[PDB]
Amino acid sequence: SSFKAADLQLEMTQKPHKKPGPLVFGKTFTDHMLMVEWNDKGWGQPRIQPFQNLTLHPASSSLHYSLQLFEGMKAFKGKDQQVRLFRPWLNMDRMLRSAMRLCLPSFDKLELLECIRRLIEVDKDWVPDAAGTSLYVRPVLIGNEPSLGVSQPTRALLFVILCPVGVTPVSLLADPAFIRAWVGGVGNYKLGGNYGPTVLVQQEALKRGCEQVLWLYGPDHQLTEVGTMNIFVYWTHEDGVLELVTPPLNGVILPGVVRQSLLDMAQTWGEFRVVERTITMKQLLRALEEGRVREVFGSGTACQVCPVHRILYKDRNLHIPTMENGPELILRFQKELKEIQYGIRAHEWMFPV
Amino acid sequence: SSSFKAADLQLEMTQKPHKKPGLVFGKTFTDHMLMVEWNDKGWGQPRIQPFQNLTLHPASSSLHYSLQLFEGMKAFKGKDQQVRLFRPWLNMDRMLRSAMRLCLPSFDKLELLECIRRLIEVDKDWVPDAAGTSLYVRPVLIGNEPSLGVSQPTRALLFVILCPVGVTPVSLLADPAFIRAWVGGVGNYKLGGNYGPTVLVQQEALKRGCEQVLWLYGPDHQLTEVGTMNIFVYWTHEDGVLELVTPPLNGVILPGVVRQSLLDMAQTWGEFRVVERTITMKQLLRALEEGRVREVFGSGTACQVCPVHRILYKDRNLHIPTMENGPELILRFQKELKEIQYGIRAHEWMFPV
Ligand SMILES: CCCc1cc(=O)n2nc(CC(=O)N3CCCC3)c(C#N)c2[nH]1
Ligand SMILES: CCCc1cc(=O)n2nc(CC(=O)N3CCCC3)c(C#N)c2[nH]1
Ligand SMILES: *Cc1c(COP(=O)(O)O)cnc(C)c1O
Ligand SMILES: *Cc1c(COP(=O)(O)O)cnc(C)c1O
Ligand SMILES: [Cl-]
Ligand SMILES: [Cl-]
Repeated sequence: SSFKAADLQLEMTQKPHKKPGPLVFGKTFTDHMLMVEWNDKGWGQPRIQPFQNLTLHPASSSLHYSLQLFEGMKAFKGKDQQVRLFRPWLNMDRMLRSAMRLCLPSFDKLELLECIRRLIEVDKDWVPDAAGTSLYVRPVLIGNEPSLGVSQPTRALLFVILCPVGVTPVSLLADPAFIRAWVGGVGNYKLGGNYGPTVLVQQEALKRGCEQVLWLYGPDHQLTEVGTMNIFVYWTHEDGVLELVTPPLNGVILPGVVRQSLLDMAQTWGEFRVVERTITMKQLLRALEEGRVREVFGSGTACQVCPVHRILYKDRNLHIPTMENGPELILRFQKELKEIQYGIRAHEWMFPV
Repeated sequence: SSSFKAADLQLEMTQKPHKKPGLVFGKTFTDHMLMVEWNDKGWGQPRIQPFQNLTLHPASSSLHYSLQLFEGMKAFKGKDQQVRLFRPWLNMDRMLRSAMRLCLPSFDKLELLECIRRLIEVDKDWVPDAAGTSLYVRPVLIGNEPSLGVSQPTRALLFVILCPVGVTPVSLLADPAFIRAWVGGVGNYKLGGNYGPTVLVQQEALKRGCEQVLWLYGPDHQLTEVGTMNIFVYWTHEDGVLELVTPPLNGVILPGVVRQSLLDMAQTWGEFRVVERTITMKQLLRALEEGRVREVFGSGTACQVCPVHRILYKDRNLHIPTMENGPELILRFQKELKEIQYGIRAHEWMFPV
């Protein structure tokens, strides 16, 4: 059925690495990792063990047929020195959905969260407490069948590694030639296979003077995501109503935890209309011409909320007036999230470690 | 950047040769493997070494962001005990295109072929010679950056493993809800990410009483591929002309080596029209009602040519009269391929080891 946190085997490191004294995202790892193997017998006992290489059979289905998925969440240390995870239950939910989509074994969501709690507790001294710092948690589940048949694996590995990590607007390339995901595809799951093919496109954005990719979809050039983040637009819509809009969860949008949190927050304030609806380049162009756009930004765990100041759409260089509008909404979201995350105000959304 | 060279080959023979079999596809492996490492210093020296595990950093981009691609080709041992590869240059061409698509390092196609030649030569005794047997050759290129940033890797591994391997018609489920690939995507490259998402779809086909998936595309329900195989239809077309048709390479089709060979053979014969044209379910239904369909089949390395006798579409079973028609074209294809592959007829398609 599932591994249990009660059965956790703890193996402390004998070679602790020197902590940092900048923090480049996703390149510095803590002393320990979580590791749980699965096979015909079911799940093994979970272990917190020293950070170490994986040993994999050359035919492992994780490396041939991309039987792999991952999560990303953050732990924050408040002034009171208490470390708390941001809405981890949602990541656990999402990870399990990913596993079912790739025919990888299910596990108990609260059991994995506790194992992750235990892991972070072990490496708690790696959690930085400087302003705007955090610990990035990366769970991974891979198939590990030593067979070249494309099939449901009979073996799997679940592991978790940790990274300590340390508002500048960005430019985006919007070219309809590039496609991240399609309806009937798997772009709405956090699977490794969705990321590899984007590397070349990101290089092309850099080649054309932009920092990231604005992923367009469909004949009407829907704005779906920005880089690895969900996209939000704050504008006065064609009906004259002030609203926050983000694309709906219709197959091509990854259901971000930050995304859902911004919707929940804005919805709760009740000061302007908050909707999930498709957004087209055509609508954006008109809105920019009519001075109705206030702010455009991306949302996601690693970078949180990221303002957009420019979109290159074919040869048209479009100025996005996010920064000339405060950015009032971005700043308000960042302020409220910081209060919740760093335990300034106690909250339902934080899970203490 | 410059390639590894077959001249620089380091050989390390095994100490404990494993027992040969007296075979389920892709489960049994040979004694050696090829391994080449790439980094900021370029390609290292290729080496044939004993079959062994891969040791990878747990942040390896091969496991998080699917920086992985593979190839598949067969070696055949004729009665003269001579071993030959089938059109290996085409696999090398396709591997380099896949590599470029994932921003993985370029290499010299002739140099890699020579390394694989040397590898099979070292393991020549694993190549079985019984009727309908072959050695499956699985090259793989993976990213190996120990970083959670989605980026072009600065490290990579190319390895090759070998497997000895050993007309029954199949039924297909044709459900448009499942989409294998999209125009503008990566369905036309042999990347791991294209295969994982199909596992569940195949389970659903089995649940609905079908053996494999017929992958449909577009609002007009184009037949693109069958399972992991290209699709062919032999019929009298709407203009009353007998033809063999397969979908064109428009982006959603993997350019199969077997596919191209069947086109080449049928063109060489000059007995009927050979065309690359899209094929819709609407055309198939009409042709089936008018009795114009002779044979429907898949092509691919592992299974060669596979007849189809039934398709489940919109909850109704369509009988496909392939076996009723001989299947003459399928049998002729299989015989000519066999004669070429096992050396009965000399042919420039075969590459001696
Ligand atoms: C996939 C989850 C981890 C992760 C990897 C990675 O490379 N990035 N890169 C970004 C930045 C991004 O997508 N941007 C910056 C400006 C707008 C788009 C993020 C995030 N967040 C991220 N996450
Ligand atoms: C990915 C290349 C290796 C490979 C793996 C695998 O699982 N299969 N399965 C098939 C059979 C298939 O796709 N069928 C059988 C009936 C019609 C479709 C093949 C092949 N060829 C293959 N290859
Ligand atoms: C991870 C991710 C997001 C944002 O997800 P969060 O759960 O908010 O971090 C958005 N789009 C893509 C493609 C992603 O991989
Ligand atoms: C491997 C493959 C084929 C067939 O390719 P061959 O080179 O003929 O073996 C067809 N379709 C898909 C999706 C494949 O992966
Ligand atoms: Cl929550
Ligand atoms: Cl050839």
